[PDB]
Amino acid sequence: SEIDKGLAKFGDSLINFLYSLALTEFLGKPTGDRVPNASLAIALELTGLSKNLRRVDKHAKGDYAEALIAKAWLMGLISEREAVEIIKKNLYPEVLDFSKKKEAIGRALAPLLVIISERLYSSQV
Amino acid sequence: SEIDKGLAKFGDSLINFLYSLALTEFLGKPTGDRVPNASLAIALELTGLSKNLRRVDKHAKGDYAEALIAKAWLMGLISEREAVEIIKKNLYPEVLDFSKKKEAIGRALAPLLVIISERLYSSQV
Repeated sequence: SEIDKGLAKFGDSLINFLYSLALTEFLGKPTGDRVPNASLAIALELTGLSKNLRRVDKHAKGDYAEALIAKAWLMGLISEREAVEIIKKNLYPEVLDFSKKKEAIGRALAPLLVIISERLYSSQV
Repeated sequence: SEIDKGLAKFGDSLINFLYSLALTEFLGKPTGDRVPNASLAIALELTGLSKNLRRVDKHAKGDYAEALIAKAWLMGLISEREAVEIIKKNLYPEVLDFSKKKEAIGRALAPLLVIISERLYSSQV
């Protein structure tokens, strides 16, 4: 596996905070909503990043995305405010729709993963 | 003393992030966890703040504690850094034990609730 369990756990707490802060500003009122695992997987596949995953990790696409986010943040490659703005600019009214929330959140996270993956690669000397 | 669920949900995301940052430094490696509702309720009663609400508002003790943290952070009464330090100073290994984590996490958050509560009164009154 290429997934560090610790990184994924840290990433889970981080992305939920970032998403809830983006949702709070988007709606103009304090709120929160747990990021579904399926939304993270949907984002990883939309960006094409899931094509680099080994078989052993195919059922853990969400954990992979979480660890990616955690790694970028711990290295100082992306700030809280910048992540929030990226998410917010892609949020839609479907965010308040249980029937379409999984897809909607995944769509809003896809651009964040692209930016994060690009910065990690560009950090290498 | 009001218990707005929206504010509680935001607080849940915020406290999970702050707690995961503290746990990460306490363990010396990237990790995370989610604060159980029961731990927040225990913290509230340990501080004795659970005296404010009613006997019927007992099922909302955890949510009330969360909402308080969110209110303080949103108002700018406490920073991420300071909240993380308060938590870490009160973390113990029992936090890693699944059979004792419930009470252990409540013990670590009690001091934070005390400070926040004092700042919410010493300012907003």
